[PDB]
Amino acid sequence: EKNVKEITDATKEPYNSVVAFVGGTGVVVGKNTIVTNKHIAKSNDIFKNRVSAHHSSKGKGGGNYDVKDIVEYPGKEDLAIVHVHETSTEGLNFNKNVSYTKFADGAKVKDRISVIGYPKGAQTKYKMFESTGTINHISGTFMEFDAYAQPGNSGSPVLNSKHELIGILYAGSGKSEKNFGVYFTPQLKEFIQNNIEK
Repeated sequence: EKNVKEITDATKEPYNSVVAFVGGTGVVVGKNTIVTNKHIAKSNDIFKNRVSAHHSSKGKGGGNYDVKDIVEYPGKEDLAIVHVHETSTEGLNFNKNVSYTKFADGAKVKDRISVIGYPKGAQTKYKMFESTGTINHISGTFMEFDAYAQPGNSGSPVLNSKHELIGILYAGSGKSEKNFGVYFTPQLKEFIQNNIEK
């Protein structure tokens, strides 16, 4: 499917749970806590760059926050928890500027979904886009779906028709409307929830 539209004002739910990292996307799931791919969290710990809360071309900025630490999922699944320092260098409070996305507790093949993130962010001044499609396959912690996705979408939340979080994108395929995600099973949900700051 190729139905991709810019979210010009991402201060509204659920767009204000989406965050931009230099080369990808993450989603806020609880107090000071973001989910994204492993390499996005990791390569960010080399330059120690900030994460921007819901950057969009027209929306009031949500702040740019420093990373406190990362917790990688132990398994091979491409999932990492990123904790941020609650107060930005500009005195903005992360929790006042984002929302926490709720879990879907799974999905089904043929479900209609949205992938929201920053495709080609370094070429667009980090415009947020939502891309719609359908879940084509679910197995274990793997899912495939056909929403158009590009470089910049790794870590993007995949949402259901009620704006709840099913998983996150981790990869495309070939030369992309056949894209792969981490599908959140109870085990991955429990991993995430156990690692939200109290």
